[PDB]
Amino acid sequence: HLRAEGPASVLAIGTANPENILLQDEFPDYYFRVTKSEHMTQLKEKFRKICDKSMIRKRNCFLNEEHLKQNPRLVEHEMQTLDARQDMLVVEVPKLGKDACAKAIKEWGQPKSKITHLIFTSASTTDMPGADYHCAKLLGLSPSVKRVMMYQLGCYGGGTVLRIAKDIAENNKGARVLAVCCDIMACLFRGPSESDLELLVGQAIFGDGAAAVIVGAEPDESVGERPIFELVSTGQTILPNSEGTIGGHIREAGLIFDLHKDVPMLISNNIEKCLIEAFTPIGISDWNSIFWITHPGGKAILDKVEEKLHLKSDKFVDSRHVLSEHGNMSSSTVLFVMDELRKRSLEEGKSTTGDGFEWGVLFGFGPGLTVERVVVRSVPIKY
Amino acid sequence: HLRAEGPASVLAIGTANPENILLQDEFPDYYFRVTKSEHMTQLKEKFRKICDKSMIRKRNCFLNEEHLKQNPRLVEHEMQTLDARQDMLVVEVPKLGKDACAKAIKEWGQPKSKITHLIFTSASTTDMPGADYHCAKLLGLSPSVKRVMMYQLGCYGGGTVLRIAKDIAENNKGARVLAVCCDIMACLFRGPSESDLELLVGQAIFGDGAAAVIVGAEPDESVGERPIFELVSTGQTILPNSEGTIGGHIREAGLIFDLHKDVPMLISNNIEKCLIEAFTPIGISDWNSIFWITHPGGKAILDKVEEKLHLKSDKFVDSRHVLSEHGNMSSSTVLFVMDELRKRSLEEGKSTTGDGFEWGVLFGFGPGLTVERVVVRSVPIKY
Ligand SMILES: CC(C)(COP(=O)(O)OP(=O)(O)OC[C@H]1O[C@@H](n2cnc3c(N)ncnc32)[C@H](O)[C@@H]1OP(=O)(O)O)[C@@H](O)C(=O)NCCC(=O)NCCS
Ligand SMILES: CC(C)(COP(=O)(O)OP(=O)(O)OC[C@H]1O[C@@H](n2cnc3c(N)ncnc32)[C@H](O)[C@@H]1OP(=O)(O)O)[C@@H](O)C(=O)NCCC(=O)NCCS
Repeated sequence: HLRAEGPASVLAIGTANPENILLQDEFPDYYFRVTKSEHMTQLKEKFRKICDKSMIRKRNCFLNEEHLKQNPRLVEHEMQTLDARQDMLVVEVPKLGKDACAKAIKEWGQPKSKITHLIFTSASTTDMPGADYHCAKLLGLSPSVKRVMMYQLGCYGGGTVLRIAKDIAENNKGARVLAVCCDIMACLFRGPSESDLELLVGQAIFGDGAAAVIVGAEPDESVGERPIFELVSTGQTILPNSEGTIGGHIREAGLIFDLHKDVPMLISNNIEKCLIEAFTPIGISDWNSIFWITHPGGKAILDKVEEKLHLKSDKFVDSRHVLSEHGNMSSSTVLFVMDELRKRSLEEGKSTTGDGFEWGVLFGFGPGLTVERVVVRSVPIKY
Repeated sequence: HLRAEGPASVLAIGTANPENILLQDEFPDYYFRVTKSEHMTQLKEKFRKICDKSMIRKRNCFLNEEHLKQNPRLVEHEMQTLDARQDMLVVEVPKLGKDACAKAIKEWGQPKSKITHLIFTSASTTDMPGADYHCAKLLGLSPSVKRVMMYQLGCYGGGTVLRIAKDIAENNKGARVLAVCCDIMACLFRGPSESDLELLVGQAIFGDGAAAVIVGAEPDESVGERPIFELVSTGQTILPNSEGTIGGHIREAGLIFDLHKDVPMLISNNIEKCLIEAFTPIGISDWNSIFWITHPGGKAILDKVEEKLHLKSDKFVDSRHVLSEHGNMSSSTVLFVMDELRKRSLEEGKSTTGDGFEWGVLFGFGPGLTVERVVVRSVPIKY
């Protein structure tokens, strides 16, 4: 049985979003108008302060006002609407995922018949056959591509798809793994109630997007393959004292979510143990001596991690950039951060794809409370 | 990192079912009585013929008549009932899965802290955090167990979990993978309509169960590990001219399924291609010279494959026995077949765990139409 030699690497990254944009300056007034909730004057001003403090300036969003006029049940606080949401999302999720995959394939530059495996994750929908089947068909992949469908992971799933891809690519000589994440927030959009600030936090922060990577071991430079990041080691853990703090449920009313106020403190108070476990085998203890690829679940998670570890403000630039332009897109977000990091490193004349550092860490955070961790190495930029 | 040498093997198998039983000879009268549909006299007689031809003698079934009396919306033909089904199934799916896992761990005989990974599949429910999280908590696994949650695969998923486990176990020295499938048909139970035989076929065939395996490379005989089957090679394919023939959708009314009359012919007309691809590299062309571990999706699938390939009656003994005593339990069913094969081989004095044969094939069939294939080797039974 022929296995590969040496580590799996990310060979290409592609991203996509719906064309329609929500400008955050306009969002409190838009949301309270389309939901027929203008009478809630005090709640609207509380919501404006949440949106202003979020550090999100714009979001892409497939759902538009004409969808809401065609089905006004979607603007109610709680109404049976899953079937309408699914009718949209079982089509749009694989379509936007295929758009990200086509951009990754173009960068990679190899024939699409060389793709041996396809991993697909989304928390926005579920169906049989799944988004993996439709994405493969829209791309014209081999019917014998080996698929890994992972519905309903949530915000840690960008780390999960890299962890799954690493073992496949290393155990199978010649394997080339296409891994894609895609979410569309029409699954969870609904109108306000007078007391429910938890619902409003989600309505302010979640946005739409897809991101795809090609992963393989033994890159062949002679045909034009080029590694961007090496995948070194992985971990997945459940934080102590964290039950129920991040949740998401598929219900008759749509996707219903739970977000506890303690989430930023729980991440920040546990993240040093994750780093010690990952980096002691490599001989590293200085968290300012590595690059970071961090899921921006909210501005408070980034601010509290930076403060707890005394990180320099260089580490989170790409996480803050993606947050500002796209909001929280669930699993795909950390892959947008990876793309921005390597692109900015080249634009700024840095020595490696990881802002001039050799070693780095990737983190995703989501339901459990689960932390996905990947130790990564950059590649030199040769000029 | 340190990778393992040699092939991954199944080291232990455990199974579980709800205690409540449906006798098939009584099911036409039970179903039409509890769904308040006795006025459909001609439909009930057609259903009696379907149940008599199904070659299912009994099924285990968590849903009972007292559940139906407490919530009569569950016996309507089509009614908004997903929330009530999920409220039951988010609890009962990880519970029944844990029961199968505990039996596999007892056979294996090693500390549960040696489990490094947990794979979970179910088509009956979906939630965040998932059934994998709850099953790991109920078992008391390490919080750092690496989880692989796969919701909504369907009837091919017993093959899928083996395919995922193989690459994890081979690429990581010391890895021990717990892989579990679990389905509970309360997700799809509903009352009849005057015309709809497709719905009734599913009401006659689907039953409840869970099955778990432990998979690892480099078994250690000195501490009591013993391989049962070696996992040699894997494939996943989509059959030509099969779009739409097997489907399942999560809707306000529950799990809604599609089953086309052409399914048995499509499988039988394509299965030889699958065998030639799997076995030509090994030098094998005689399909009666290997053992078979086949998902019994319905009696007609088995009948048409046997006829097409001129298989001897020995090949489908265990598939037919599991169908008789349990019905179609979705992804877990093929792992019940694997357990029965190795237990019967010991009881009947055969020389290997695969009915005296060296080489074998495992098949799962489900939405796509997708076929999962695994080439396996038996191990000797020696004294
Ligand atoms: C939402 C956020 C951007 C607001 O920033 P901020 O205004 O500087 O922070 P504050 O803590 O002052 O929150 C503003 C208001 O929102 C409320 N709020 C914030 N998070 C909340 C939650 N999870 N549930 C309920 N209310 C919440 C606060 O109680 C406060 O209201 P009050 O002043 O009436 O008490 C910030 O709290 C954040 O980034 N949170 C993390 C979001 C998260 O968990 N993301 C993961 C998604 S899976
Ligand atoms: C259901 C089954 C056990 C019935 O066996 P049988 O009675 O010997 O087979 P028949 O083909 O004569 O079918 C009996 C009746 O069921 C009907 N029927 C069978 N499969 C059907 C389907 N998929 N949709 C609608 N009606 C169906 C037949 O049309 C026939 O009714 P009719 O005489 O009024 O036309 C058999 O057809 C079977 O095993 N089918 C495969 C099930 C399957 O696809 N499983 C995969 C699950 S994902």
